[PDB]
Amino acid sequence: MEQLLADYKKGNVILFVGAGVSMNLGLPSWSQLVDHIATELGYDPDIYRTFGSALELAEYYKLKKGKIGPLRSWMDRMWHSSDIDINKSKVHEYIAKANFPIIYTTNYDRWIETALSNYGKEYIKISSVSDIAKIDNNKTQIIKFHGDFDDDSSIVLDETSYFQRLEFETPLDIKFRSDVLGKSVLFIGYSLSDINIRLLFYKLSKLWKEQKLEEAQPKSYIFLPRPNPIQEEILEQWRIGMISSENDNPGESLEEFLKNFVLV
Amino acid sequence: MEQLLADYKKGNVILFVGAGVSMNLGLPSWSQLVDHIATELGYDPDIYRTFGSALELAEYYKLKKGKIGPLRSWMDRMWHSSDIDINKSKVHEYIAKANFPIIYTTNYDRWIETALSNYGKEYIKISSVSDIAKIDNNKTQIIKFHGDFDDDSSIVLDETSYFQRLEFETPLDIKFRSDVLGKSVLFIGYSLSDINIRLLFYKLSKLWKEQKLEEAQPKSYIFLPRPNPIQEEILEQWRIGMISSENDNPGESLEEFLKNFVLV
Amino acid sequence: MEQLLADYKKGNVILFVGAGVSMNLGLPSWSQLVDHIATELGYDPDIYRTFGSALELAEYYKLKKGKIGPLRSWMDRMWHSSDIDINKSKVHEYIAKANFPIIYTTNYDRWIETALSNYGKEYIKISSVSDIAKIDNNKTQIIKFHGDFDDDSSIVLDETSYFQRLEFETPLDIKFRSDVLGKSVLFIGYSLSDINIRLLFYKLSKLWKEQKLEEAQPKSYIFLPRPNPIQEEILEQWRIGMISSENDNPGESLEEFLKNFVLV
Amino acid sequence: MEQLLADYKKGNVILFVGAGVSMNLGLPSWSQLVDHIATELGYDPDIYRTFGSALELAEYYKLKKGKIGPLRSWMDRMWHSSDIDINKSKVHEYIAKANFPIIYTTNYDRWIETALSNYGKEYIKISSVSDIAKIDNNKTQIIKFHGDFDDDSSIVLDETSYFQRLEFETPLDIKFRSDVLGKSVLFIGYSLSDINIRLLFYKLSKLWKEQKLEEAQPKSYIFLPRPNPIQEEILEQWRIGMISSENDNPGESLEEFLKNFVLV
Amino acid sequence: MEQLLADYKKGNVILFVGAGVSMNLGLPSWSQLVDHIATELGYDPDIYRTFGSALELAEYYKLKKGKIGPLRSWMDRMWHSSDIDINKSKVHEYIAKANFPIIYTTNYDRWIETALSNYGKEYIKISSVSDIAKIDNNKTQIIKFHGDFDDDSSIVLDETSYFQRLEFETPLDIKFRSDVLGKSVLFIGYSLSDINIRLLFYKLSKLWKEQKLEEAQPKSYIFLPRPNPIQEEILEQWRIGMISSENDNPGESLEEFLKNFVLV
Amino acid sequence: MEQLLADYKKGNVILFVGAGVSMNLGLPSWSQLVDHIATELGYDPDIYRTFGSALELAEYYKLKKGKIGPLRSWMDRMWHSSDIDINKSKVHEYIAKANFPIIYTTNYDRWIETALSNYGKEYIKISSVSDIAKIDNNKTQIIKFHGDFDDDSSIVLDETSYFQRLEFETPLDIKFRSDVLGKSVLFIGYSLSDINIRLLFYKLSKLWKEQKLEEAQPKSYIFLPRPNPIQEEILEQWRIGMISSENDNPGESLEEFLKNFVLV
Amino acid sequence: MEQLLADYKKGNVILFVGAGVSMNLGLPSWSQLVDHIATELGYDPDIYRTFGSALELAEYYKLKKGKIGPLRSWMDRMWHSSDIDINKSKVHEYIAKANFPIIYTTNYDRWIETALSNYGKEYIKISSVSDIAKIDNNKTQIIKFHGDFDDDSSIVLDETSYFQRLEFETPLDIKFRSDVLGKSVLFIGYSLSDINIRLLFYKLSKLWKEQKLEEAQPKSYIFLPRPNPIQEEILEQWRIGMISSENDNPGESLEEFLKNFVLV
Repeated sequence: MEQLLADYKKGNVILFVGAGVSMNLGLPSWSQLVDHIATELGYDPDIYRTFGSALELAEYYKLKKGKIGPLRSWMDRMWHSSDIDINKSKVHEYIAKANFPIIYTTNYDRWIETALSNYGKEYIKISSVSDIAKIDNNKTQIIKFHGDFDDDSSIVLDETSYFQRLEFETPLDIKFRSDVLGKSVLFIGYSLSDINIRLLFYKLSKLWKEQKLEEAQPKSYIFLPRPNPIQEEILEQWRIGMISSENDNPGESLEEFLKNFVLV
Repeated sequence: MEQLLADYKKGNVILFVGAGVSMNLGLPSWSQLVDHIATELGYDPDIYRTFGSALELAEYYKLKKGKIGPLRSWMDRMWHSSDIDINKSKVHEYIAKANFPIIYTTNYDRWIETALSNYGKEYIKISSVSDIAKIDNNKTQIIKFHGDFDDDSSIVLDETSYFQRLEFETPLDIKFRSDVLGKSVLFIGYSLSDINIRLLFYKLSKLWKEQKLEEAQPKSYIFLPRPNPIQEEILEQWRIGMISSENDNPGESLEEFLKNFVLV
Repeated sequence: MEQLLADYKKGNVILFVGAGVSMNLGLPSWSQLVDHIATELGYDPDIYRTFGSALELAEYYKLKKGKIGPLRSWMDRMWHSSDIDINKSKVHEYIAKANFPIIYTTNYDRWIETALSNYGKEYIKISSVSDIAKIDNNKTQIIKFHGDFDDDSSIVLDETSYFQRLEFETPLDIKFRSDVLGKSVLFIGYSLSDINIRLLFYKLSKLWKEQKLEEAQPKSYIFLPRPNPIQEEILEQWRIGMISSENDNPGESLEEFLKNFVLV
Repeated sequence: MEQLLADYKKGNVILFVGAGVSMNLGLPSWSQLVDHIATELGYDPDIYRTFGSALELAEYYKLKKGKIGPLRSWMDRMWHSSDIDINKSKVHEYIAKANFPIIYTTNYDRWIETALSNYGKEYIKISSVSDIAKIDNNKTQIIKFHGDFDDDSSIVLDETSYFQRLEFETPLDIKFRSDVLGKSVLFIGYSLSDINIRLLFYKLSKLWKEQKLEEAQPKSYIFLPRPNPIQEEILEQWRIGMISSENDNPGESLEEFLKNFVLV
Repeated sequence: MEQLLADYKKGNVILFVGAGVSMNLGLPSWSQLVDHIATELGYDPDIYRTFGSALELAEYYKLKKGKIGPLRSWMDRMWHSSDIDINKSKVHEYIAKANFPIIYTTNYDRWIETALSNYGKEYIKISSVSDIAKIDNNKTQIIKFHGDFDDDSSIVLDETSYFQRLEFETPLDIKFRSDVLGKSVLFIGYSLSDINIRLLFYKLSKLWKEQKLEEAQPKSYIFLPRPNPIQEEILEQWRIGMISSENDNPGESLEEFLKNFVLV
Repeated sequence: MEQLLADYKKGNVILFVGAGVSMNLGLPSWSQLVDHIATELGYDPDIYRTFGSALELAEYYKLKKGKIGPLRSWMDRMWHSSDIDINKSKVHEYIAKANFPIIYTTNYDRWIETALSNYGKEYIKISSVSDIAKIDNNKTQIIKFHGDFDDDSSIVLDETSYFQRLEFETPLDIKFRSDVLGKSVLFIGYSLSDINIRLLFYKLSKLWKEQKLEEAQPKSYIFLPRPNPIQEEILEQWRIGMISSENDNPGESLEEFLKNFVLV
Repeated sequence: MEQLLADYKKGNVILFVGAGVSMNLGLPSWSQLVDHIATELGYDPDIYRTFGSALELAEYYKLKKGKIGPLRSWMDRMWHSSDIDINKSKVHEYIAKANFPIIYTTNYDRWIETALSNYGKEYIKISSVSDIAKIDNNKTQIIKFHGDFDDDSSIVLDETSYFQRLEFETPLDIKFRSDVLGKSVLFIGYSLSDINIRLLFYKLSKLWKEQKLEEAQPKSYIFLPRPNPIQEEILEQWRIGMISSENDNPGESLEEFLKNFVLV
């Protein structure tokens, strides 16, 4: 809690913005993408929910249509609607105004870069290998961990693609497990039912405990608004700080936790 | 479907028994164990059930009370009660009268071995490395994949060991990865919800792809009690046949599926 | 003799029930256990009754099989048979009826706690660190000094495990050498052919003559069925008194001693 | 932090007070004691101060006088003077109004017991082996860890006695090493320059590390007036918190820390 | 010359016949292979042998030709000449008359199978996936680890192919990694100046170390004709018992070492 | 050749300094180190040179003694003598005057760092995880890939350590595998008769081929003083250019190779 | 000045040189090590000095850095500078010209070994177990008690390493506890404001008391430059004779004290 801020004033905290920071903008949820896949595939909406998880239906779309392209066009049109204003959302305001050097994200949308444009910052938005060559150390790096809408070969929308990225062998993951060296990672917007966060924590835990790294490697931190007595212990097995808030609505909890970083 | 019988008549089929072959046996469910963990941990069992999935609750009954010892002693008493009759189960009788030379099982109990013992089939139980040296090619190998109650250092009964065994490098995993070579695996009793079965299929599909084995290794199979048009193509990506039936009763479908394997 | 009853009547005595108490139950002896280890290892039982003492064969089982567990399951199955009835053993009946604050046991089986629950008493049975946290001053404490079948990491059958227990630094012996302070401890069921009993007496005598506790620590006692002239003086050199009886049959001697210890 | 109050509701926290918890009472310090030994021994204070530390001068009272008894009577005379009022001190009131079942004290005084008896709580005083037979398990066990003013043989004043008590083999030290099992220990009134303090946390960490017991035994805590990142990261290797508030003056810092322990 | 014969009496020894086992037959060396490659490529052989190692020189003729084929045909013709007879080589006789159930080999020639055919034994030679399905239990399995002349794709002659086989993911590599479980490996015909017979040892060292196989899987052994204390002490860290002989000629040394195995 | 200087002008190249870059200084070779190990271990040098490869002997020194400590002290004292000066060597001058932003080295010396400090350039030495947190991106990151003389636990002198570092999982290897993304690697000072600088090439080629990335990541390069068509055509499969000049003496070829990188 | 000269002429005196004999050498003190740690850690040195004593502050730079390597590399370079001449140091000259058979030292520098080499004597310097086998009997043994700059694992700079060395169980302390039997140990260069010369004193005192040694093992002695009757009387309980001097300069007192020892 205090150690996260002590590493933050040294510039040693990597943000890992999830999908839970955009619950106040008004983006379409995952129950709408599956609805659109059901509508344009030929099925019925509420019949195409019992048939699998939230990502293997997108995998079925990718094998029956051959591409994520017509899906990516609809998600780019619907996520980046003109109705959404980012000047009203305090979470992206405090993300942009804070001094975060690297802002790794598993979002597909371009609202973090829009928030950083809206407040004067500059970015080197990374989504593949060729964006790592254009890097610079004067401005921020927002790294689309799960691919941007500027690709069909880099969007991790599938189950096959998800299980491929769970091995951490693609060049966007070697960059992560080398950027993690010597720095803490702050996670915001995950509900701890996301399996990739758990295997990421497990991989960082064996990286720390197999190479006999001491406290020169700071651990990492996570924020979830609901305090859980058992998840603090399970995450502390993986060297993960449990930071929570007593507010009932998660929105002001995330707003205040990011307000803690916004001072300079 | 017929290719499964063509491989089975040649003795080239590995069985992989899941948890769904003992639905009619009256075994205690996955919720009464959480109720017992809650009552032995100091929680009311209606809010301890909402703290996570069953693996990350039986992991909390490993962090404090640092053993799965009393948990094993309770599940060995409750899952092998005197009210369960294995002769009244048609599925275990149909498994016992078949000609599977190697049977894998994820279950911790011993009802498959009891079913073989009550029908004259002489077996060998394999649970660790030391039992592999006691192998014999004239007896059926019951390889307890996720451990059993004859140890507490090998039961996969927590999130940490489950995510460790997802990387197939333990000796039972290597034994499975070499038993799969040149043979097909029949999976019975499995659902599809974030379990290791999909990662197993994906690993075997990678072994098919990068080693360029065209038809030397036959396609392995799964059985589902209800048909799913999504999962048939989803698993056909991973070289998996999805055998289903027309009976709405899930209990009656499995015995009618094993009846084709009984007479050989 | 009368001083032991005087320390009893103020609740300042500790029971230390051992392996020599259950001779009337009909439990398997160690001669059957080494026969089972010989059968499961591949030797001949009569060539395995030699080759070492009674504990290093179970140590060799830990060496070859790699785990206590398969042996632990057999001892749990054979020791707790349905043929053994605790209602017919008068010694366990007299142990359960007589009040005792702490009932330290060397035994692995659960027949003492079964005897206490057969006669209405309640137990807060301790075999690890985490069971000390749930301790209660109104319930009888039966502390398994050598562990029970609810753990394979605490059962002492190895000679290495025995010689590690002989240093008295695991947290099941710090509790004992703090429970000794100010109280006497009564021993029933030992023949003084075990090293740990005499070294425990030597440790308590060192604690008495080294910290100059004088007569503030009560003299503690040990029961035997056959009186010995030499061992009384050797034990009195350790401030340890021997209580014996004139009955040649050990069962009637133990029954009469515990009948003296029941009263109300 | 929050885990300490989580362990409080289960009754798993042992208080361990020191000299710094009694600085607002106004008792004589060690400097006037050194002045007393300089006056009694025929020395002069400004040459007898420089000739060593505080405890070597009590060792040089037990040397060249025959007994620590006159120094104990001096301490009983004006270390328990009539000018000191308990009721005007807030920290002793918050200690006495708390729900601590076991309280350890290295002060040789009775003002903790005076505060407990003044506010209606019942206590038992432990200073040797003979007081452990009077527990009754209903009153707050005030355990004088470093002796008391009613026994000249069990007080810890010298350097020989202090260095002998660093091996943790006395009956009070064995009692502490058994009471720590499964329970957290809260340290108050310590300046973290005390050698016994840092060897005590090293002994508890050695007990935690050698026997491989997990978080079934919780983590101990210590309160400090001023924060220190060096000591926090050093004590984190011993699984110890650094619960502290800045709050300028140290007098109200202990009161503000103890304010969380009254209505619980 | 150890407990290797005790393991061999139970049938838990896997032979790993190398390239130095057949120096008495008179097979062509790698120098004449390099000379033939130089002659067919146009280079002067005295010039060409200094242009790299033998593995890179056999990576050429796969590069600049496109196929192993003509080189495989020349090696099959020259390695199996009529001037080579098994019946005058006692080492292959002792290999054929022993009771090794699995005989791994990195040779390409068929003189091991010819030796077993000349002395009555029957073999189920394995060189790919589809021969693993043909295993008939009570037959010796000569597993060609580095391919043979019955395959142009599965042969291991290159540098790229040899570095592919160092990552143990090919099906024969998994078959070895699962055959090694619970059994010992005896290596005959290596010189330790060649790689992969140290990478096997390191991989088995991590397999027994990380999975904590406390002699569940026994030690493996190697035979060398020239004793060396440095290699014995280094191989002890990989628990490899380096067996040596005092005989000057390696042929009679290996002959006597296998004569120790040919009994019964 | 031309594309190397095309990547150089954008600052997209990485130096990988070898051990053959410093043959003109006059440092002790491995012969003197092996003779010192033989002298310290009691053997003759000429019988110790024939006992194994040059790293197995240091592995034996570490095994027979307790540490690599005195060997590291002797190597620090002998390899950094006052006779060796940077200013009379032109290769280190051309390395210091060039514009390599990241310099990798497998040398244990500091003569690269002494050359960069002598010519007024500023550098940051990286040898573990804790030095990665001091980048500041305005300084030449000299990275000791094979440890340094400022460490006794990360210096790669063994064969166990060498074969462990060949699997590319330590944090320096992860840092290299992320630094290589989108950049070219120049290899100077390697003879291509060593194993690490073939397996690294195969790892980079596997990363290029498996992820199916185009020319966004450029090709790596290597300089040797003598040309080799065999090694050129083998390296071109790994997407590697071979730079060479005839130039007779190997000392001059490196000077006229790094002359092209000076004035940029 | 006492009978230790008669013990010396029989060769029964062991030297135990500390850090106090190098006051006139001009080596950097511990305070400069604190400023170096503060400079290389980021803190202001005047701020950093007040955050604890020197030992925990040297435990930092192992915590938060991972290794003692860079600290050892700085200390070796700064403690062995060319400005220090051992020929002009007279205390080291009288130590070198004396007849001490075994010389223990808690220093890290090699100046005693350089003093022996500059005056004809030969040292067999011991820092770990592997040097104890190197003892060639008729040579002076400079056993470095607190490690050397040769290795980083065994150097004692930490608080945790200091508390490990306080419990005398590492092999160098076993060698000291056997070397002191029947001989006297003469301490020079200590001040008793430090530790280890409390338990090094108490342990031999209680060894002499508890095993009833009377005149078999002689008294052991210590020199201080400042006389103190309190410390002499305290140490005489540990059977120690302090030799003091009336000279004002601390250097000349030790100089004449060893000038006493130079004769034969």
